[PDB]
Amino acid sequence: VETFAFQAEIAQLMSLIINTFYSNKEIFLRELISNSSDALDKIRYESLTDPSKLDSGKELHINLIPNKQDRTLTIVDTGIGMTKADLINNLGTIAKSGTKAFMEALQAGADISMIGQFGVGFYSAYLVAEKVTVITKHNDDVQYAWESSAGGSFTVRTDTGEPMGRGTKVILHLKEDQTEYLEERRIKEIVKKHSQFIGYPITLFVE
Ligand SMILES: CC1(C)CNc2cc(O)c(C(=O)N3Cc4ccccc4C3)cc21
Repeated sequence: VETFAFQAEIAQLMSLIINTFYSNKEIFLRELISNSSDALDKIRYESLTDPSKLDSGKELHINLIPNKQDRTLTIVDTGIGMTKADLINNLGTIAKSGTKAFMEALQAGADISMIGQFGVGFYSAYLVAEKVTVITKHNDDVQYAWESSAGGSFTVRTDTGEPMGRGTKVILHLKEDQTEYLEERRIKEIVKKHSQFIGYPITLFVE
């Protein structure tokens, strides 16, 4: 288990997201789906000239899995996935150019929905989740598990769970008062409202 500190302003942004009430929390789902769509675009374009890229699975899709028993909302895609370096670099350690400006915008009264435009939309997951687990599988690399309950740090380890083929799975352990995101019609309506033009199938697993 390797522990990493978040870059100074990303940690500050996570603290702001967790400790300030924002009304429009539902946008976390749009942000997560948009990352899945970009990872799906990446593998799709690479596969055009190299069919071996899809040896790990040909279907390009997004699955949404609410689980009321464990209080988790899981977002699974079959995108390009992340290597160990992609995970540590892109999920917290390296500075994002828009972090400082986004924190100043929020302080000046900007809506939380603006997050994606500043390139830090992943962190909107902390609007609804007390803990976030990201399992990822990239071609020619092993399966990794990234995890953080915020507080300034995250962990990376080799994943020993169920193999995923290729892609990324985001497991959101929802805050006690954020259980509306486990309801089938509430998930369906946030998808129609914010992610209707995403070019990939988005399937909801009704429990
Ligand atoms: C964790 C989070 C940022 C939120 N949710 C996801 C979902 C993901 O599939 C991925 C992912 O695997 N990648 C790799 C890649 C390559 C090019 C462009 C974008 C991305 C994001 C990442 C994320």
